[PDB]
Amino acid sequence: LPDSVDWREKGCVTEVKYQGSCGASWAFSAVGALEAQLKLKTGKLVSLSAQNLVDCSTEKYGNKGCNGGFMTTAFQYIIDNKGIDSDASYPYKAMDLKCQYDSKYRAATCSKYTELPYGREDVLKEAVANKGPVSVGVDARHPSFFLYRSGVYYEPSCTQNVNHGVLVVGYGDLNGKEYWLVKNSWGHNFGEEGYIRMARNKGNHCGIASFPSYPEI
Repeated sequence: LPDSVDWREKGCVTEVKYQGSCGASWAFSAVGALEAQLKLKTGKLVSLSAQNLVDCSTEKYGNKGCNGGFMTTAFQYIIDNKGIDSDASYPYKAMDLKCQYDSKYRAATCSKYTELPYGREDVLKEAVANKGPVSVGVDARHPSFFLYRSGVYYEPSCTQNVNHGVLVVGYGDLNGKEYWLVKNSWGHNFGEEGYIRMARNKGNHCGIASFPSYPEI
């Protein structure tokens, strides 16, 4: 509906996190989505525990901690577990730890998650506008990605084999170039203060709408 959305303008996006050498982007992506939803429901913006998912959403959800995982099953874990701690209560260590969940510090819950149709950029656009930030994967395995500083990112060698979880917090257009506003988990010195604008409506560029999902409370 709207031509541009930026969920940061609604106070629904916490600060950019730094995953370090641990391959937990799936966890950062999951919590980012849930953070927006928690804001929408309580009015509170609070960073959720990515480590909680790293240590606790393991084998049963096909997730392998610092060796990767799934935002959808991360959500299921939250549902099954009936909660997730705040990042403050269960801090990010960038490494596998025994599950240390503790209900005393639960900061959010999830009732259901919803996955969008493969490659459908119009459907993702609608979800982003109407539901909130959406968890997606991208193919980030190109020097071009690590090195992005500014502008609308387009990589000719990008494929639809996603390998990095990120968070679509909006969309818009930069002088005729439609993009998806992506929150990364590579710290504030990546791209535009930790964000990247990736080509939108360019044939599911880097698999951005290949595997999208968002939770609900």
